[PDB]
Amino acid sequence: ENTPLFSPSLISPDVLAVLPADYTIRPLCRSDYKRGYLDVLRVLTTVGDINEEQWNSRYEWIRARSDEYYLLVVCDGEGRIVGTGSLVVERKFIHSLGMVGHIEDIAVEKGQQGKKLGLRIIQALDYVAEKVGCYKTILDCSEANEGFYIKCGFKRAGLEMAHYY
Amino acid sequence: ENTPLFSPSLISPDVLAVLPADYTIRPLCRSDYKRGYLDVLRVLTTVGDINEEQWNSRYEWIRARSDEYYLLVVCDGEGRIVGTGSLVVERKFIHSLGMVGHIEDIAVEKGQQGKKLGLRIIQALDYVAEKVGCYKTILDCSEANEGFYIKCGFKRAGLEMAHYY
Ligand SMILES: CC(=O)N[C@@H]1[C@@H](O)[C@H](O)[C@@H](COP(=O)(O)O)O[C@@H]1O
Ligand SMILES: CC(=O)N[C@@H]1[C@@H](O)[C@H](O)[C@@H](COP(=O)(O)O)O[C@@H]1O
Repeated sequence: ENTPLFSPSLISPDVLAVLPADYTIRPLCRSDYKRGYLDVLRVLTTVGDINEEQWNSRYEWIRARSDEYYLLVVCDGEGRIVGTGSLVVERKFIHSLGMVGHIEDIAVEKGQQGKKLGLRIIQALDYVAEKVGCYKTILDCSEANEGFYIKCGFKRAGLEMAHYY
Repeated sequence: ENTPLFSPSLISPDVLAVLPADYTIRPLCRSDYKRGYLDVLRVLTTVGDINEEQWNSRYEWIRARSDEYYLLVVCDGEGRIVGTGSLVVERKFIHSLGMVGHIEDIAVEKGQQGKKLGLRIIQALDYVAEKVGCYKTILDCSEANEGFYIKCGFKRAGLEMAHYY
């Protein structure tokens, strides 16, 4: 239930050193359903009603793929989840069988925003991607939050195109 | 060796119906190393020297994940690979445990460009993503080829940001 989704060794030591006092950044675990996890994702977009059995099923799917999916959380001093971020590592044939990190689903609870937690999440995900051998990490953002990603050390690389069903 | 990476049933019947005569669109198979596959990817970006043992290893990795990675090719009337495209299906918690299709590594050999093959590749990948239950498909492009993606029925959705290592 409390077993980390991936090795705690993958959490950037430099990030841990600079986090506000008593806050923590760590891999997701299964019991995080019960600690406010989904409620954090709701600041970002539509989540829907998900029951515990559904959470468990999808968590186990991700856990079986913990060499691809790296989901982590920021917890406050009371152990509540207040921030989320994901990295998905894509395998390619190009770049000599390279790998590309994709940052996804970045969210910080409204009352906890503007305190560098989002920056620390991005820094942690970048550390994972580099460490496992990705040649780059990419993500998509809006015009309204491009400046956040700039402050995280990302640079504009192209355009996101979409087809919704 | 010739076993398709994923079910031929996932190849859009409407796309097959409109492809130029004798051309085919079909899943990757292992023996495609020997049919010009990597040489097509070279129009898109850096590929590097990859030997057959390396190809086989990475192919098997992808094949073990054929519910995530959908790589397909266009072959000309002589069975040479002249086009490539990939779809990677990401699992989420948001959108009621939704899935997002990601189009990647789109390439058509120089002498075969401007004949709707790229359009057919995109159409085929969109069909896979919808059929397996994705709520949308996204991709990143440059300003210079945005117009191609527009002609494929994609619309601008945001900005691609990157951090290279
Ligand atoms: C860096 C980051 O947080 N990117 C996310 C992406 O991960 C998520 O899939 C999407 C959901 O938006 P949607 O509900 O309209 O698909 O929003 C943003 O693009
Ligand atoms: C739609 C499409 O074809 N997208 C590709 C992407 O799949 C690939 O990973 C990248 C490689 O570029 P890079 O060599 O600079 O990483 O180019 C384009 O963004």
